[PDB]
Amino acid sequence: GPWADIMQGPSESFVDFANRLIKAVEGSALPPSARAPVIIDCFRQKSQPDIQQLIRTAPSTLTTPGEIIKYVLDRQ
Repeated sequence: GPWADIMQGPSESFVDFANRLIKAVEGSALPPSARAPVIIDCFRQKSQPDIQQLIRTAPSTLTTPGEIIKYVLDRQ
């Protein structure tokens, strides 16, 4: 899938990567209920190492892409 190769550049902001990623997922053939967990997983696995390490500190109660986005942005 198109979204599957998207990775955050070492010079790219997290929110720019998130926006690209989400656009690719929304435009893909994934069914609607698969989008959010795919997005979350890509945030966790495909962001820059420092961001991956920040995301993994988030409480398990943060479950939506929007919650992770704000978690990351609010800590920059």
